Amino acid sequence: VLAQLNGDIDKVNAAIDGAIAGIVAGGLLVIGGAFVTAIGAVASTPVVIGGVAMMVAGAGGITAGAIVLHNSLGARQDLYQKRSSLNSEVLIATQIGN
Amino acid sequence: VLAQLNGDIDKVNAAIDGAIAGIVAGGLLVIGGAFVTAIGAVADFVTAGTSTPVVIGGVAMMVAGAGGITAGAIVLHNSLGARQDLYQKRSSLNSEVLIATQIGN
Amino acid sequence: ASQAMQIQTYCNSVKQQVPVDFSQFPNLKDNQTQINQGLDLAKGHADLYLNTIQPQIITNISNISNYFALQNAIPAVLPPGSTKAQWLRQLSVIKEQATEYQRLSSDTRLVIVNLNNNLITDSSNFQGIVVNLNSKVQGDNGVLAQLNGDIDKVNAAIDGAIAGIVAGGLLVIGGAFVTAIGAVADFVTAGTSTPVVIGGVAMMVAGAGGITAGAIVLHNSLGARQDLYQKRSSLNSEVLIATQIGNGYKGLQVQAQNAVTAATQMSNAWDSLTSDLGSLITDLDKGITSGDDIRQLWLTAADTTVKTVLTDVTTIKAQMAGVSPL
Amino acid sequence: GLDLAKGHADLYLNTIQPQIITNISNISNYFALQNAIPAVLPPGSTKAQWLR
Amino acid sequence: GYKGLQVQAQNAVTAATQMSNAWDSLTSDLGSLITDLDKGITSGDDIRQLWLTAADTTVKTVLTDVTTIKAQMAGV
Amino acid sequence: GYKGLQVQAQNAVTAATQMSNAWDSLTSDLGSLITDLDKGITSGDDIRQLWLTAADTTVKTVLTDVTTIKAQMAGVSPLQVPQTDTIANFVARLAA
Repeated sequence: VLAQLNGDIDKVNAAIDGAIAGIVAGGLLVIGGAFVTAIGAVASTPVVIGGVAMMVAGAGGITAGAIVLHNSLGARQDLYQKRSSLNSEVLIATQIGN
Repeated sequence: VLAQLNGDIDKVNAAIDGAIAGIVAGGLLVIGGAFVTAIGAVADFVTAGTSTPVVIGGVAMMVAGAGGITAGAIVLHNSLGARQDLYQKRSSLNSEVLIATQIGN
Repeated sequence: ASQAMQIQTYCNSVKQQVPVDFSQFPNLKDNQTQINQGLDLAKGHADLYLNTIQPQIITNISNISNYFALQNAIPAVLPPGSTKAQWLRQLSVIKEQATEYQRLSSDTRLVIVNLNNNLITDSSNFQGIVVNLNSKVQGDNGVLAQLNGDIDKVNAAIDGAIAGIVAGGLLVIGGAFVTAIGAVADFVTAGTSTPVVIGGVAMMVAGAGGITAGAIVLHNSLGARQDLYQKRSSLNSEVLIATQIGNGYKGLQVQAQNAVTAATQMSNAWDSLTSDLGSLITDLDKGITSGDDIRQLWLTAADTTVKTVLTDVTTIKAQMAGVSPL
Repeated sequence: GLDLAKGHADLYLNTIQPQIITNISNISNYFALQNAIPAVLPPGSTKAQWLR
Repeated sequence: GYKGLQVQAQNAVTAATQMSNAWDSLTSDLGSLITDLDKGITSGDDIRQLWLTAADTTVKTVLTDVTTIKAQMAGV
Repeated sequence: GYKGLQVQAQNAVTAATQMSNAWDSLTSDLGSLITDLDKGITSGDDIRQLWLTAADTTVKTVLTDVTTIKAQMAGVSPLQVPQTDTIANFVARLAA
């Protein structure tokens, strides 16, 4: 079971990674849209419209990423703890066994 | 207590991993954005003022990216310290719990 | 190696240790206080064994040993010379010698109580010093392992930036050239080679673009990585030095455990002497206050018991023999 | 809890162990007395003083 | 190296102190013996045995320990 | 090689320090014989005998000191063969 869990934990680290990328992608789109907006506020408004579309999307990915992250961290911590429990069980049975 | 500490380590490490991600993606957008900006600025004195949409999107990238590099630094200075606090606190706790069990044994 | 050489060995080892300075390692502020406090205490305990306790035990056994080396027998039948009034005085003397020698033994054992407790506290202090250091070390390896992955991920950014700079120069050298063909063809026949000049400069501007940007990004990516592996080689130092110090204190705790066993074994030897003298005192008492065959029975036993005292005395003397080497 | 444990350990080491070593001393003395009888009671000795 | 050598020096003070004191205990005991003798608490004949028992036991340890120490220091 | 040489030098130093100690004992004990012989000479009868008797004991101690030094200083050291490196091992130590 331990060796299988180790792959499982590896596998799930992709979700945590993916959600971090998401958030930063989000954050980037906001820095960008924020800049494109102040731009349009000079000149005329067609671009300001993109700007907010960009910041809205940005925040979407941050809000979605954040939820995807909470979940994926939780499902991982459940695996860690199951693992550490076995690890401790192998350790005890081995010591007692010897 | 153990799950709370484990959860904060998860958060502090996710915060740092994303800080890095910013620095990485950031630099890409900077470089990316400079290629795009050059292409637009030249296709701007070719097409009289047609392609200002792309010069803008180019500069916007570099700005994003740069903010992504500048942010990922703030966060990597204000996290490295807090991560060593949390691990030391966690190892402390494991040790002390074991000592409690040993006393019982 | 005798029981006293065991304890000496610990004493000479502990006395030579040096207070640790962890001032370059804020994570270890507390491990420093605990160590230097533990050590100062152990140093006092070690001095007192060498200055006081060992001398007292040895002195005490010397007195006891001198007396019973002479009085190595109990006259259990009235001896050819004496009368009965002065037989019963001879015996009453010895009874009182051994009553006095009994309390001294008991008071030697109570000193050994203090010594056992002193070694045990030291052994304990060192157990805890080792445990806390291991905590800290285990903490740090958690971090080191995260710092590692963290460094690998930044090496991406640096590789990217280098890739960007090299693609930059290539775009410039190649762009320059295409611009030169385009530009020289328009000069000979204006108009004909317009998308070439245009593409040439696109590439040229883009290139110096990537070069300038790439180098910025590289300067930051190197800075960021350098902070990371200097934080990393501080932990490696912190681990190494917590480990050396720690393995020193594992050693000191084993030297002190050994001494505990030795001092316990002294406790045991003195307990027997005390108890064997008890029997002597009993045998002489009943001996004195009894009649005929009865008197003799007790006094024979007392004699048998004196040989046992002598046994016990050689035991302690073996225990306190010697001057441990370096 | 620990302090009360070390209290129990201390009672063993400083009250019971010495009582056990004392018991052994008492074995030594008891056999000193047992082996002393033939010494005090030569061959032509009576049941009465064997009993005494 | 510097710290360890101040610690080594400190040890040398503590042991010098204990040795100075040992000489003191000797000179004082020898003085009491002199007083006592001078006021008839004991006789040279008393002293004579106490000094004879000493040499065969307690002094033979000091004298033993001397050639043991000279040995250690000489590597023999 | 220079590691092995510094070890040999550190043993040499220990042996030379231990020489120093034994010569210091001979020195100090002879100071004691001198002290006894003097006080004995300039003294008379029972006190003479006292000093002189110690002097005797000391002279016994002095021979100890001498037999100890003589022990440090006897012997001719045998040849030491350091097994050194061959070609097949050196060519092999490059390949790794």
